[PDB]
Amino acid sequence: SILDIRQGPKEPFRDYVDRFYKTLRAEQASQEVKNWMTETLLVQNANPDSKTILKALGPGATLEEMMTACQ
Amino acid sequence: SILDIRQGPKEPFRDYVDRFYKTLRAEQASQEVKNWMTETLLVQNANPDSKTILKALGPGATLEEMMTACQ
Repeated sequence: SILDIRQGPKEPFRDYVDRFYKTLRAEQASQEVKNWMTETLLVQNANPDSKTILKALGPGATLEEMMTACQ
Repeated sequence: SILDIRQGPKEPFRDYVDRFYKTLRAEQASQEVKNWMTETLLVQNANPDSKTILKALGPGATLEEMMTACQ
């Protein structure tokens, strides 16, 4: 379900996120996965604007820096 | 290191894979991650030929079916 969770185009970054995790609460993902997923895919599965941005923000970003960056 | 592990273009699928995991042996990823990563990214981080194929093969694929498909 998650790899197919790719970011809707007129979608605020927040919502893309709110989906993303509610998804993962479906697949009972460990906290250990929940992090790993963040640093990797949440990025690649986003819309070219916010992906370029999140590529640049770099890994190591807390989710706040990530959302902050994507307003 | 891994999100940046994207599939070299004249690269046999096997090698893209051999990198992928040797990477992950770097970041000591749980077996739990090692799987999750497979179903998600190893796909998206591949070259349009083998990505189309792996998108179609579907999740649930054992790595053999995946390599098999990508010869």
